[PDB]
Amino acid sequence: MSFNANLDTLYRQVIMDHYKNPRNKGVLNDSIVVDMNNPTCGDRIRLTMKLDGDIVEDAKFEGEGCSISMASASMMTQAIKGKDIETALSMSKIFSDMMQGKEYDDSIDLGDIEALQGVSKFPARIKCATLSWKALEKGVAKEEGGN
Ligand SMILES: [Zn+2]
Repeated sequence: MSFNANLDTLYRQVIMDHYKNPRNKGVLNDSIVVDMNNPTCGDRIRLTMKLDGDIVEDAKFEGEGCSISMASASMMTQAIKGKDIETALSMSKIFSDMMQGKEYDDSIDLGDIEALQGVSKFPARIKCATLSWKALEKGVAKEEGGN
């Protein structure tokens, strides 16, 4: 293949959207503080959220590293910042469920999901993919517990 918008144009939009809103790397000490490093690649994402009730009030992502990691976290935490715990647990319940079923999203909203899965498989990109993946699922947990 010469040109394919499979991942290139996808993360292109992911980082460009992140540039239209130039905010990244922050720390909110309140309720949940979960950071995830990739000491091989240099990525470091400190996910500091504030869930004040049964929702998500805010989230600060101190994400450093490469193009995908700091961007994906910012994108998924933006959706989380505007969600609840039920909706977050559901999003991750289906997020993991996709891997058992085949390929499907209840909302069809696979913008980051298809980007994160793209790098998920390359030996060098898998640890940056699992980085954002495991860090987000670890923040508020997933499904109804995960464990
Ligand atoms: Zn990295």
